[PDB]
Amino acid sequence: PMNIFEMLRIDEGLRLKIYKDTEGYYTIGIGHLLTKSPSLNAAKSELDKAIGRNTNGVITKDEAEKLFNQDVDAAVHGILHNAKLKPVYDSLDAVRRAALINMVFQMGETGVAGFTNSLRMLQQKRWDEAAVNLAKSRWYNQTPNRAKRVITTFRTGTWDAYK
Amino acid sequence: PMNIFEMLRIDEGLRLKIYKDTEGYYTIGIGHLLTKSPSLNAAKSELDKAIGRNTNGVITKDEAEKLFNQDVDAAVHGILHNAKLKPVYDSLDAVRRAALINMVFQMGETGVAGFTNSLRMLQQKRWDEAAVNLAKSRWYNQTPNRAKRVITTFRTGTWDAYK
Amino acid sequence: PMNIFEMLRIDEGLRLKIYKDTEGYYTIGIGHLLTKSPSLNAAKSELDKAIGRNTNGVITKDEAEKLFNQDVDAAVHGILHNAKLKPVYDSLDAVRRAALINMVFQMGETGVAGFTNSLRMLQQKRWDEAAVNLAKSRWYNQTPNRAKRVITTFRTGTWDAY
Amino acid sequence: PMNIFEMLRIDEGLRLKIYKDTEGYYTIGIGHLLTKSPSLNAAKSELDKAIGRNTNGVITKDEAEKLFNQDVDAAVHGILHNAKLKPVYDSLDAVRRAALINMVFQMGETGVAGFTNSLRMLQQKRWDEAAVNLAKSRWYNQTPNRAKRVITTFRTGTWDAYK
Amino acid sequence: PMNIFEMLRIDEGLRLKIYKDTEGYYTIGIGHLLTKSPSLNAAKSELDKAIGRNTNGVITKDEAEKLFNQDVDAAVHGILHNAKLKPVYDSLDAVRRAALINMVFQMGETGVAGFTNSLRMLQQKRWDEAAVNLAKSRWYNQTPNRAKRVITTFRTGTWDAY
Amino acid sequence: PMNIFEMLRIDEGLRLKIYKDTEGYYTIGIGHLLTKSPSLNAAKSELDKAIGRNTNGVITKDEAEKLFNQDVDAAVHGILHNAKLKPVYDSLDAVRRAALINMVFQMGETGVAGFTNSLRMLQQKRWDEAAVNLAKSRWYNQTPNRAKRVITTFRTGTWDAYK
Ligand SMILES: [Cl-]
Ligand SMILES: [Zn+2]
Ligand SMILES: [Zn+2]
Ligand SMILES: [Zn+2]
Repeated sequence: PMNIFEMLRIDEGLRLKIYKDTEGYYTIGIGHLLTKSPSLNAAKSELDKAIGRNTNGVITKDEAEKLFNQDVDAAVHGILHNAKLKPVYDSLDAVRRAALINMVFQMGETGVAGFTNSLRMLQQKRWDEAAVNLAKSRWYNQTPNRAKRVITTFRTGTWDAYK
Repeated sequence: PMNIFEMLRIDEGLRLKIYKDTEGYYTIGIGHLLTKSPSLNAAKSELDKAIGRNTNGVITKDEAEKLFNQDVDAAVHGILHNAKLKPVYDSLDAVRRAALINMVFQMGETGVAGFTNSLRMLQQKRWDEAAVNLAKSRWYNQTPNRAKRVITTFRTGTWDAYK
Repeated sequence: PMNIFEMLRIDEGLRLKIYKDTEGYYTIGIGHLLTKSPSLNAAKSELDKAIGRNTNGVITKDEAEKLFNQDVDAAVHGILHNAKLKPVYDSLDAVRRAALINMVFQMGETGVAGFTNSLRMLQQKRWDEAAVNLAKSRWYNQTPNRAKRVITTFRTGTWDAY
Repeated sequence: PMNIFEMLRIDEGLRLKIYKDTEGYYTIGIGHLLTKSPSLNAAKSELDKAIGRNTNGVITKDEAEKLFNQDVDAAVHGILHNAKLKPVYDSLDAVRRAALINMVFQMGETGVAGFTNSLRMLQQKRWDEAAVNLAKSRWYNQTPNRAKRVITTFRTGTWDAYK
Repeated sequence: PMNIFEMLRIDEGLRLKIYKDTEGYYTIGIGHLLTKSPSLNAAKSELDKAIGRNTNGVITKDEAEKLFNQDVDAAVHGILHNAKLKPVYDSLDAVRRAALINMVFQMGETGVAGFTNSLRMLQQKRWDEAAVNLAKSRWYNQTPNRAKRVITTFRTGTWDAY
Repeated sequence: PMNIFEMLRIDEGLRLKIYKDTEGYYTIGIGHLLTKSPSLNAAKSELDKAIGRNTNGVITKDEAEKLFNQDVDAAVHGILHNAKLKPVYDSLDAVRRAALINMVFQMGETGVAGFTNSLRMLQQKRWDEAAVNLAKSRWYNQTPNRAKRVITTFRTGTWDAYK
């Protein structure tokens, strides 16, 4: 069973207690940034707001999935209302469409929409060129392994980089 | 490999040329309505518009999927901007969120929002109850089998009713 | 005095207490759906929310018109933001415009927008053709008597059918 | 046959060729303001833009009704997206809801939304006090005759001031 | 230090307690109309709602700026979602953009968009003709002094009038 | 004469011909990103589309300003339609509000909404604390000099950092 949840869960990891991410930012669940501010207290304050209860830095399985969903919806929404993204998104198959959401989920709609070239190659279904072009990005550099898997997906149209 | 496409492919079928649906309405692709008007001519016009070329009632696989993606985006956009529907949707797991999308794709966001008790039940994770409450709708009557599979999906949160 | 209220009042009926509609769905006022769920308790819940008091399934005249207005506003709003509908709507006379609102009130914007052909005929003012075309739909089948009247209004642009 | 059209037609009048209104502003059809600028050539430019053809300052009946409708839609749109107006609008009867529209048609949503007290009284069906309170506005002063009729409509709930 | 606040502060004045404006309308802060209704009690209502506390018709500086900012946001939003205005607004320099905002803050987006010619002349940077043309309006007539300064901002592109 | 324009012009620079920005991304005007794609041809493509003419990688003063205006409006739009940001934005004075827009123009609304603590401190007018707090972010790190001036503005409520 593979989807955007199972995909991202292993790209962003799933944690049930507040942790500092690659950039020391307070995070929880599946790559959910709580706050940029270096205050554990502010993180719990934000998390309490997000979950709607006194969590004291610890949430449940179902709660992190709920947070993940809110994030994903924001990403899908980002795609559906960016004129550079939607048309590309609409031309992809289910499996590849998830690799686009994964990108947007990671770096925001504006970030992903900047890949002017890769985006056209993808729309024209020229995967191999799209793979090497994306491999030439700051994205690929700051997070090589994840980018590999996403790019592999784009190139194969299968879940092989995750199975 | 399961997802909303493979799911809806077997609930709406996949057709490469215009046919009349269960209600004599000109359709193509994956349950894509072209027009309520009883004129094969107006249907090709709509289809010509949608695909962006002279199709003469015949389309390709990619074109059908592209058309499907546009319909799904409309269904997800229906769920996200529906106060009644988003909270429920966000509380569901991957597989079970597919079931909800399926329901909207079939009957529109308003229709689905109409299931007051069933929605709350799902949001509280009382699957069994939701199943029996959903099996009591005009929806279940008019399309018993489809609802069975979708309800089986809500109840087990798995792709069993399709795989 | 004829208008969309009096028009829809007699196409959808006006009932001061909850009732199961043509499809076993709990309803009140002027064809106002409360809930698809088979539980009169849920119906009274939604109704309490909407009306803003403890109704126990019974509302007043004014309360039903308030519930009617909210529904209509949603039909008009659905037309005014439907790229296919608004141009047609804007090309109709006061009376015939209501007949369009009527249809949307009955099946929604995406429903009415489906009648591609008839729509263009109406905006072109070829009434009689629009009549026969609409008379060939699942809409005309499921609810013959009403469609007849609505279509009649499109054809004559008057309140004769009512 | 009475409605918002026939009502505004006799308060705003119906003209087939550009005319200066009460304030020396270029107008046409049913109170359709074309421009504030004192340029007949500027007026004819907007009209050519609005009608979609070379009108040379002259339109048809249907072209004025189409223009009228778009102005009505703008007013109804104004009401339904005004937190202060929609709840009062929803509380009126078909006939009185027309009166409200007439006001918004004449002075916009912000103008009408200003009559704080008269609006409450209307939402509380205290018609006769709303009449006197509206009879005390700059609106009633600048345009006495029209206000009377509209205010009469608000007070009786009938088309008497126009029948 | 010049900007839209310092500008509008001196065109609409800043008051910390309800006052009747030029047309006898209850107002506060920076030209913030409270109610057209002739009731001091109705105005204290709106204000209390606007600020979120029992003000009894008296607010603070910060409460008048907060109320000013929301007024300015509504103006900028009106401009950014009006097809006639945004292209003109996006063609102006920082200073001349304040002047447009001002106008919309005073008379709303509809009123400002009614200046067909003066709007095109602005987009075309033909300032002087925009000046003489805006001076012929009811706007200028009803509020001469404020109009002078604003138009002057359109003609020089500097804060000289302020 | 100071304002968001004169402020951002000296932070983002003003160039009339496409250049690679700090990260090797094709840019023009005032920090306007054309494309993440490593293609000068792609950059000229986007540029042609935005400006709407045959630019060959060169624009006028006015075209830059127009471009800048659009970017600023997007940033302000972002703030205004963000529940975390608008209420803080509405609490600031004209001078400090420009600093917020500056941050949003640089890193987008989401990134700026991330500073949970700093934001609230600005809403409570504890400028000095917001200053130190903000100087502890990745933002201050990657772009020290710019952050200095923007944070100075937040602290003094004056244009001193730019005069
Ligand atoms: Cl079935
Ligand atoms: Zn949306
Ligand atoms: Zn709307
Ligand atoms: Zn907006």
